[PDB]
Amino acid sequence: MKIAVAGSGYVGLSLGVLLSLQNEVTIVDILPSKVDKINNGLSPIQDEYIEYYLKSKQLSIKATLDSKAAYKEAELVIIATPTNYNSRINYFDTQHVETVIKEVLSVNSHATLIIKSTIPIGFITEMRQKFQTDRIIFSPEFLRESKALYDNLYPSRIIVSCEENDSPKVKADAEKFALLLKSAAKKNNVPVLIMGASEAEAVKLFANTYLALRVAYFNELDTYAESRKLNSHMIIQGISYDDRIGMHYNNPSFGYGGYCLPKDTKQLLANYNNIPQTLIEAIVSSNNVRKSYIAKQIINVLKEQESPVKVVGVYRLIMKSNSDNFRESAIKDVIDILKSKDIKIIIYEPMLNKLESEDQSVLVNDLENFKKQANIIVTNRYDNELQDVKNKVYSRDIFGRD
Amino acid sequence: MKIAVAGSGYVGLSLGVLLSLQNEVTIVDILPSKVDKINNGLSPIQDEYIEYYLKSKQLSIKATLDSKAAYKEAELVIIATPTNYNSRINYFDTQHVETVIKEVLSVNSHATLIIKSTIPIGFITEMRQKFQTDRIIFSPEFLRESKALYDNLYPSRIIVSCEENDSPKVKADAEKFALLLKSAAKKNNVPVLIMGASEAEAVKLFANTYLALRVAYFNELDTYAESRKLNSHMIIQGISYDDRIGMHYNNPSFGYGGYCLPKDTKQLLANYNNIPQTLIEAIVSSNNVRKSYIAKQIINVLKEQESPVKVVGVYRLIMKSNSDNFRESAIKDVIDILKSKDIKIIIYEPMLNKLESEDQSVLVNDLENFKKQANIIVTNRYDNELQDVKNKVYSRDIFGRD
Ligand SMILES: NC(=O)c1ccc[n+]([C@@H]2O[C@H](COP(=O)([O-])OP(=O)(O)OC[C@H]3O[C@@H](n4cnc5c(N)ncnc54)[C@H](O)[C@@H]3O)[C@@H](O)[C@H]2O)c1
Ligand SMILES: NC(=O)c1ccc[n+]([C@@H]2O[C@H](COP(=O)([O-])OP(=O)(O)OC[C@H]3O[C@@H](n4cnc5c(N)ncnc54)[C@H](O)[C@@H]3O)[C@@H](O)[C@H]2O)c1
Ligand SMILES: O=c1ccn([C@@H]2O[C@H](COP(=O)(O)OP(=O)(O)O[C@H]3OC[C@@H](O)[C@H](O)[C@H]3O)[C@@H](O)[C@H]2O)c(=O)[nH]1
Ligand SMILES: O=c1ccn([C@@H]2O[C@H](COP(=O)(O)OP(=O)(O)O[C@H]3OC[C@@H](O)[C@H](O)[C@H]3O)[C@@H](O)[C@H]2O)c(=O)[nH]1
Repeated sequence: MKIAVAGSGYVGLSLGVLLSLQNEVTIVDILPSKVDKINNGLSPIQDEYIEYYLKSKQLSIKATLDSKAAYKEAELVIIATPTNYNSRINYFDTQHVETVIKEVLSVNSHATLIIKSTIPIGFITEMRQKFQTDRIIFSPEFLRESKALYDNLYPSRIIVSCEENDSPKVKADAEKFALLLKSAAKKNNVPVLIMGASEAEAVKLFANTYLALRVAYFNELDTYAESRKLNSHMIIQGISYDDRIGMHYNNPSFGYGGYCLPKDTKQLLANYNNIPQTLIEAIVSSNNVRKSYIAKQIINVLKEQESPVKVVGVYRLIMKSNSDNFRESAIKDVIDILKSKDIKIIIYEPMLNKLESEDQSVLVNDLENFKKQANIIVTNRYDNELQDVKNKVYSRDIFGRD
Repeated sequence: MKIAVAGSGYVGLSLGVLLSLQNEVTIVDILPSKVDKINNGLSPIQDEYIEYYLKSKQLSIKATLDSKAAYKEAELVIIATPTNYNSRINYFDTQHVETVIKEVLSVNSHATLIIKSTIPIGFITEMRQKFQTDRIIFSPEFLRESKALYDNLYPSRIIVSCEENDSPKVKADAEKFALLLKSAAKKNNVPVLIMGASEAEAVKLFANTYLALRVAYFNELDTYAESRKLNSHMIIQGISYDDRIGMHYNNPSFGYGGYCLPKDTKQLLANYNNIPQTLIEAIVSSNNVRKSYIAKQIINVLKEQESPVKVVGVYRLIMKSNSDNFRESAIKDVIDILKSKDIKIIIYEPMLNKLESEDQSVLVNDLENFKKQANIIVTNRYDNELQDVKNKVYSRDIFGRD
């Protein structure tokens, strides 16, 4: 089968590689660097499995910037373009998904379009009315960055939407896509669910919102533990032995970050409009409150120091353990608040070459100097190469992961 | 060992039975009915395992109302009296725990006192200053009603507190109590944690608050599903296949009820005073909001009916599946709101003999008549004996449990 994938990020790339083993895949992007990298066997993102597959597997995969040439030839088109949350409109800016749908629909009259990009609840229905077709369905993605292909090889579950009154081709394609994902998985018993679009859209948003809920809770517990001078590890460990709570995804941080959790929680809150609820909105504010609290604790550790200048050394900007980006990294909001004061900020981030031209922070990638200059070292996740300056490191990290 | 247990409820009784297998237990209560029942081998509460143990196990257990005679002779005293949340003071009314501590301390100068009752964070420390002793420790209870002894035979974990500067007798007794609970368990690898009192107090409150959090979330998801006319089962099932969320404890209801979740969430919120947070308070308001929403949906189903009188038949008042009490039962708050209108309320509750003398609801325990008179049947958990009036039954129950 010839499949076109719109988007070369974590989602677009892992799906494209995943499906190129027994399908004829063409990935499309609007960045030449990414196309050239793919066509040469290189991943434009750090991913152990994607990297290994591009290099050692036999894949029928090619990249291009010629959208139309790719979409016209396709039997299925998977859209995995960006869907950022836009603060002005109070909603996801869906222009990058809409733009591809229009393009695909203008040069392809048979292909079903499968959206992998996280969208608002009610977007498929809305796109079907706007474009007057039923050839658009949603199949939520549950992958974690740094485990993008891994999570498609060993997925928790597979969900593809289609409506009761959809055409036989679209019902068949929805089923077919679901089974292409199932048979491509190396895991054996992957549950497959076919449900209505809005239901599938909701699943994605509610799943990520629950994960955000979890981090926020353990972060408010941690806020409480630090304020009452209690042993946070002892408390989290004690509540987590209840198998209904679990010992996973429960490591305190400066807040939930990354590309998805931040925006999806906001989207779900907007999709609620005026439906009754208090938790959904609290899940979003909790993150802000946790960030402010962290900044303030840092401010107090600082002022209690006798030094002509107060320097805060920020160790890493990565959004989670092992990450390769800083999207919505919680330490960035903390940094911002700190800047609202008179604190010199130095940042040690190997993965970064230069800070924005106007950034007041100073990038110091010589680790030795970094430690030398920092009065206090602030980091979201602790690292062993900080043992020699251990007593001036502030972090809420307990378990060394996530 | 001679152990005295203050309190004959779910907690006091299951611990007392649990420990009477190899210890000389004496349970104390201020209700003759409960003492007479225990001394004759009967459980004053529905509990399969407690019932079976009283009747078929060899137990060294006796009950009494003579507190002093029991506390003076004891080597350890376990306090499991009530700790209700008091709306006026905005806090747990700890008078029933305090009263036993004082009693025990006045006739016993060697016994360590172990509190199993859920208490405020900082209560042990507070009780130690008030009574000028260190002979008071906390060991949180994690049992579920209807599985009270079961949960002590197969506990998720065991936690007993003691402080670094406690006397050797109290450190030894804390350890000893922990091991009495471990060896009494039929489960093999039960994790044991010894931590500071405040840490242990927090574990209990944070654990129950998380469970309340979970129910509230799935209830707000359900509120959203009913309002947007979506398949709630399809959505919950889709998010629950993520092993990090899980397929457990996720069944929609009219709200979280029972004796513990309602009061513990309020207690934790009070223990936060002004420490920063938004989730903790939202977890409590969410329940109220969910209740109001449910009542309103019922009100709309009602008004859309042509009948001179509008009768709402409430099927059961039990607080959860298989429960034998109605403590903080969510359907009761729903009933209240309904009464705020002009709706005749009839209630079918076999376990109930008479409603309060002033209750405007009418108790109809003939199930046939109940169905005959009810315009709509409202129930927290559906039951098969309602199939013949299925189309007039309103419930958000999906999985038939919890
Ligand atoms: N990243 C995750 O962890 C994750 C997981 C599940 C779902 N999702 C969702 O999938 C979507 C994409 O996320 P991502 O992390 O892969 O993003 P990404 O930023 O890594 O990739 C987006 C890519 O789309 C390309 N692009 C933008 N417009 C295009 C267009 N009009 N035509 C073709 N290519 C275009 C960009 O060049 C970029 O390479 C988002 O909705 C995200 O919420 C993300
Ligand atoms: N019920 C649960 O699911 C559960 C689980 C874990 C912890 N807890 C906590 O344990 C405590 C007790 O809960 P419960 O459900 O067993 O309550 P319960 O109401 O079933 O039992 C309380 C008993 O204490 C007796 N009593 C009151 N004052 C007394 C006194 N001064 N001296 C002796 N006896 C007295 C009452 O007669 C009653 O029989 C509460 O703090 C509760 O929050 C309850
Ligand atoms: O215990 C934890 C877990 C997570 N977090 C934070 O929460 C944020 C998200 O962490 P995740 O590991 O979920 O990382 P990702 O954002 O890559 O994945 C997430 O979004 C995409 C979804 O498809 C994934 O299912 C979801 O896990 C990170 O900033 C992480 O540091 C904590 O602070 N503590
Ligand atoms: O999925 C669920 C689970 C629970 N609930 C509700 O939440 C309330 C609590 O349910 P539980 O099964 O936890 O019952 P219990 O109150 O007996 O146990 C709870 O309190 C005492 C603690 O020690 C236990 O660990 C805790 O589970 C009930 O009203 C129940 O109906 C739901 O509505 N949906």
